[PDB]
Amino acid sequence: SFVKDFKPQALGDTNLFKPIKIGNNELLHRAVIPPLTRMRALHPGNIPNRDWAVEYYTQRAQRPGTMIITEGAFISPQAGGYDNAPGVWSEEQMVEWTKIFNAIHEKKSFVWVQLVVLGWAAFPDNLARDGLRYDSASDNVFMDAEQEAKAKKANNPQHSLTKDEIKQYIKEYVQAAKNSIAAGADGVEIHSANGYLLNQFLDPHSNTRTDEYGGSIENRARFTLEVVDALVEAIGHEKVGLRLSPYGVFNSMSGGAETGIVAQYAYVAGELEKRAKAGKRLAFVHLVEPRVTNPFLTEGEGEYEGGSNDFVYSIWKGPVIRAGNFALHPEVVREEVKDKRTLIGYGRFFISNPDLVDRLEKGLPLNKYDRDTFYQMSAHGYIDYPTYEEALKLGWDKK
Amino acid sequence: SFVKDFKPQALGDTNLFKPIKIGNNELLHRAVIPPLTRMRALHPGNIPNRDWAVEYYTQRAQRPGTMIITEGAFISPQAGGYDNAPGVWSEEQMVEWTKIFNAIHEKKSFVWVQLVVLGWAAFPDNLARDGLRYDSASDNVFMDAEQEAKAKKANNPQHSLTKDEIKQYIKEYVQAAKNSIAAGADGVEIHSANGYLLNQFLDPHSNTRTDEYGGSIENRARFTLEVVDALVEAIGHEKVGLRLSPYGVFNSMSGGAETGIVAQYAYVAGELEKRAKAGKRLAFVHLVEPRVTNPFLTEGEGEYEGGSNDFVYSIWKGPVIRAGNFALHPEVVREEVKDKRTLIGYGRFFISNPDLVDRLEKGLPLNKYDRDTFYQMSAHGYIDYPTYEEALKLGWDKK
Ligand SMILES: Cc1cc2nc3c(=O)[nH]c(=O)nc-3n(C[C@H](O)[C@H](O)[C@H](O)COP(=O)(O)O)c2cc1C
Ligand SMILES: Cc1cc2nc3c(=O)[nH]c(=O)nc-3n(C[C@H](O)[C@H](O)[C@H](O)COP(=O)(O)O)c2cc1C
Ligand SMILES: C=C(C)c1ccc(C)c(O)c1
Ligand SMILES: C=C(C)c1ccc(C)c(O)c1
Ligand SMILES: [Cl-]
Ligand SMILES: [Cl-]
Ligand SMILES: [Cl-]
Ligand SMILES: [Cl-]
Ligand SMILES: [Mg+2]
Ligand SMILES: [Mg+2]
Ligand SMILES: [Mg+2]
Ligand SMILES: [Mg+2]
Ligand SMILES: [Mg+2]
Ligand SMILES: [Mg+2]
Ligand code: NA
Ligand code: NA
Ligand code: NA
Ligand code: NA
Ligand code: NA
Ligand code: NA
Ligand code: NA
Ligand code: NA
Ligand code: NA
Ligand code: NA
Repeated sequence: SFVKDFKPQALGDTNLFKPIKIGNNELLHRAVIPPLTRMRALHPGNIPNRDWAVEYYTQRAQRPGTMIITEGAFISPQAGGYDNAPGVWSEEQMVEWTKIFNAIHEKKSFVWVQLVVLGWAAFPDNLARDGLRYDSASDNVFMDAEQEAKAKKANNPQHSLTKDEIKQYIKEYVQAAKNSIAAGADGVEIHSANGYLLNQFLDPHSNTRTDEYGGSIENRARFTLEVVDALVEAIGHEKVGLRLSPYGVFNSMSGGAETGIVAQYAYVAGELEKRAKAGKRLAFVHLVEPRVTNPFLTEGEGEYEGGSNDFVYSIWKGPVIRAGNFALHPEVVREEVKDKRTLIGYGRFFISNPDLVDRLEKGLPLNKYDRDTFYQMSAHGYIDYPTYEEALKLGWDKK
Repeated sequence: SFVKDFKPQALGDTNLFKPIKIGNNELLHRAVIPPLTRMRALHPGNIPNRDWAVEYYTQRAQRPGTMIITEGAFISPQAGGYDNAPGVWSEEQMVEWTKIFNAIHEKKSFVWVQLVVLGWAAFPDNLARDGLRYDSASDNVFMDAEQEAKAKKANNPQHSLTKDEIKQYIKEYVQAAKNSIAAGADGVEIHSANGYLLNQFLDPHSNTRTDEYGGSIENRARFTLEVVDALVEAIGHEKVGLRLSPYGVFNSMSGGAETGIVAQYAYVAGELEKRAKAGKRLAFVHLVEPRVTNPFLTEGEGEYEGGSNDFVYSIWKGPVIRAGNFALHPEVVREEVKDKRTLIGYGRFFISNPDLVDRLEKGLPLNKYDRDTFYQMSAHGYIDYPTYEEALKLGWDKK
């Protein structure tokens, strides 16, 4: 069915429908597919789904000139810990990714691989089964009691990374980025958001280190910036973006309760701008808005009203993608896209609307999403959401 | 004469005319007199002007419930270096300040002493004459070539403060604050803006130190925060405010060209909010806007459009005074005061309009200021600017 109480607005008369260049890619509109984990990859080997993933991405690439950021992809076995999320370290994985990228490109759209390291969000028992550590910034603060207990039960207590192990992750980011580009991707996004490993280093709650990787703003940002620099060197700044969620609380990050949080993220933005002014400007910065501090809460819940991401625009002067509860709020989008370097990521409603871009242009009703199939091993709730035309044929205008 | 091309707007229907409590003081409106050095103090001894200062402040206190921040006042001889700016270290000074404070209070208005240490902005030859150092954060970067040369010619080269000398300034801030309160002031403002000593520590251009007072965001903020903490302890948080100018370039500060500048100031704001949440909230934060990066340039010049002070509001949750080119822009004030904890400082047009508050309420023409008498040893351009009534009697409506 369509979302019942929603009053759509046509956004075709706004900058959402003006072309913009992101990295090497000439986008034809500014509605971006943010990274969306869907848990259809198959075990063993974290293989992108051989039956359905091509169709899923093909459907969502249908509007020419769309920027798609993939579901998060693990850079190595040690970076993972969810059996049904994909990786980008192995030949078999890349066989499937190549098909996905080719399909997106045949639709005249673009694809950026999000590179993920889970840290304390991983399942410690999966990691123990596979002979892998359970990693984070620190060893004395935990995501939650259940994770701590699971790690102990698995004889795999949370481990604070050594400098050597940080370097090994950096090597894996580099190789994952190379693999992604060689397989045909347009670029990569470094996931430094939503409470995963890099965010665990950024945040003073999760990072109690006293070496060069913690204990100050510069130190907490060090790992993120080393990854940025390593990827810029390996594949070029025009092929690299960075995702941040300053106000996020998902995965036990601090959000606005931490009075130093804006400074921490302002420092990162400033360091990116310094690199840009020195000739190496990242393709984009992607921000999760305080509109959505936890993306598993229904739209309108978990909204933080005590902060804005606007500060980033005073500092970073390149493209900015903003995501969080924008599908149901075209009136907010209309205002934000008056800024000529702002793009809008639409997550949950791109899950349910393969033709979302047309719907945004034309002010059409939106398909309701089914949260129960966000993570499910099924084509249902993955590739069977209808286009607007298909929904009319199903009678959804009368449901 | 009145400003010729100005189209006034009555602001009586805005929050500019709603009462607000700042520290211990119940303000009746939100038009603040920011600190304005006028150079009428007499030498020797940096004595507030015995003939005219009471009248100057009495005139500008005329609207009941006005918050006045004094001209900058030196905390000690070593903190000074301009012969005609006042101090707050000596009995003779305080005799004159007591008369000023009493006069302001008789008009049912309030007075906060701005506490100043000049650093590299001081005149090194005046300091040498008096047996005093020429101080800054560093010894290898200078305000400008003329200052560097004057210091060398005076056998008083710029000196990088020792930790002991920083502590001595802190002792002087404490005693100056005590003196101010004992003489009847309502509070003090710590000047950490406009390129004076504390700002010289905040800014990475002027602060090349490698000890605990430089080399990182936390370290550059250390001296400012030590002064805050010392004054809060001495006289109470309700009697202390802090002035900052994130985007200022006056006195050779970096402004927005420094990509880390927002982070530096976000850190300070965050540390103030942390103290507030722990029970010691400063009375206010006073910000100079990027509207005026140098207050000796005509309104509209030196405007930085690449940044906003709005970030501070995501971090610090108390009152905020904003200053910079607001008198000529009631349309901007009307928007900013929609925020219910925002006050507006009016500098140059309070020099020329003793009854500015009435003029703002009622949308009256403004007296043009005379920059040539901003710093002059004269009653002219100090105490002889007319009220609106007086200006009408002079025929200024027909000039
Ligand atoms: C099912 C689901 C999976 C997600 N997976 C990822 C991910 O792999 N990487 C990521 O950075 N964010 C991920 N997110 C967060 C989204 O990219 C997005 O920031 C969030 O859903 C807010 O946007 P929305 O309100 O448009 O959905 C996910 C969100 C959902 C609901
Ligand atoms: C003559 C003059 C003297 C000033 N003296 C001081 C001072 O003692 N302390 C201070 O913090 N700012 C001082 N300022 C800066 C003002 O407080 C204010 O921030 C600036 O003039 C911008 O506001 P305006 O456009 O309303 O004048 C001075 C400015 C002027 C023009
Ligand atoms: C890579 C995965 C599993 C993922 C899931 C959800 C979110 C919000 C995310 O950032 C990442
Ligand atoms: C204390 C003095 C001399 C002063 C003068 C001008 C400005 C802008 C300031 O901040 C301070
Ligand atoms: Cl619904
Ligand atoms: Cl799993
Ligand atoms: Cl004029
Ligand atoms: Cl002088
Ligand atoms: Mg251990
Ligand atoms: Mg906005
Ligand atoms: Mg169902
Ligand atoms: Mg020397
Ligand atoms: Mg504003
Ligand atoms: Mg003259
Ligand atoms: Na419409
Ligand atoms: Na099938
Ligand atoms: Na802005
Ligand atoms: Na789950
Ligand atoms: Na269905
Ligand atoms: Na009017
Ligand atoms: Na006289
Ligand atoms: Na705000
Ligand atoms: Na002068
Ligand atoms: Na005159």
